[PDB]
Amino acid sequence: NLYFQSMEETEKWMEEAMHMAKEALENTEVPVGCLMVYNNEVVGKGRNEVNQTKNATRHAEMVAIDQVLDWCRQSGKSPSEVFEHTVLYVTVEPCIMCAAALRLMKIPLVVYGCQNERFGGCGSVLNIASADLPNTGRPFQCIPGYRAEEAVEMLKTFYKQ
Amino acid sequence: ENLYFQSMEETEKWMEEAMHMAKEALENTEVPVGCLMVYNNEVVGKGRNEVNQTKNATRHAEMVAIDQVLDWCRQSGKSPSEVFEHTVLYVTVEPCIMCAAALRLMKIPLVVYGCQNERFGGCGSVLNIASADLPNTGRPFQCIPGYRAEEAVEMLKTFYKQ
Ligand SMILES: [Zn+2]
Ligand SMILES: [Zn+2]
Repeated sequence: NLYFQSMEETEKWMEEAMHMAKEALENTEVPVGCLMVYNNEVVGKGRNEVNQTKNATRHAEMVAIDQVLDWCRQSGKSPSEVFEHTVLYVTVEPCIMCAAALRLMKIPLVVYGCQNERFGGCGSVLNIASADLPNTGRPFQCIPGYRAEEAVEMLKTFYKQ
Repeated sequence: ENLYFQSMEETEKWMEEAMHMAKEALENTEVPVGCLMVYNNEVVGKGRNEVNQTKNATRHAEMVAIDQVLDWCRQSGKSPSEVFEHTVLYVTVEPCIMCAAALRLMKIPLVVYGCQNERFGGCGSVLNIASADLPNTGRPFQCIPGYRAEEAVEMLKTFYKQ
C-alpha cells in the first residue's frame, strides 16, 4: 500500500530542488537540483557535478539514480520495485540523455520547472518521454512549469561565463 | 603531443576483441554488447552490458567503459577532456539514444560499430544524435558502422529469445 505525494508536498519537494539548484550555481555548476521520493521517503538527491567530477554524464538526474540504487542496496528492496513507484522533482527539463535514462529505469512521473531549450528530452528538442517505443523502457508523464521563471533566470545568469 | 592513430588492421583487431566481450555478455544473460576505448595506442577502457548483474538499467557497455576511462585518467594524471577528445570507441551494437547523447557530451570524436540498433539506435536507426546540429551541447561525432554486422545481429537475435 504505497503513499502518493499531495500537491502541497510536491511544491515542498520542488522548493528543496530549487535550493539545490542555488547551491549548484554557487559551486560553478549548471543550476540543476533534483529529488526522488518513494513511499513518502526522500530516496535520492542530486546536483550537477560535471565540473567537480570532470565527467560530462554526471547531471543532477544521474547523481540521483545512483543514490536511489544505493538506497535499495541498504533497504534490501529491489530497484525495479522502487524506481517504478518513484517521483522525480527536477529544476530543468531532463535532457535527451537523462530522459532516455529515466524511460529505461521506468520512473513513471517527473515534475520539472523550466524548459531545456538546448537539449531537453520532454518536448523541447525531442520528446523521448512520450515516444512510442515498444521494447525499451516505459513512457513517463511530466508536469512542467513549476517555478519556471526562477529556474530559467538561474540558467540564464549561469550561461554568462 | 604527437598522438597515435589506429590503422584499419588495428581497428579490425579491436573490434574482434569487442566481439569476444559480446560473447561473454551473451553467456552471462546480458544484452551482448562489448566495447573498448583506445587513446594514444592504449586500451583505456573496456565494458560489457551489466544491466542484470547490476540491476541498473543504465549500465550499458559504453557507460561501463566511460567509467573505466575516467578511472584511467585518475591514475595517469591526464585530464578527461584531453583523453576523451582523442579516444576512439569500438562497439558491437549501434549506441542507443542514451549512450549517443553521452558520447556527444564526453566529445568522443569517432565511434566504430557493428550492426544496427533497430529498437533504440541513436546514430541513424531511430534518431541520429551523433550528427545532430546542436550548437551548445557536446560535439557531433563520426561513425563507421557495419564491421561484422551479421554476427552482431545474430547474437542480438538469439538473445531476444528470452
Ligand atoms: Zn541531463
Ligand atoms: Zn546504450
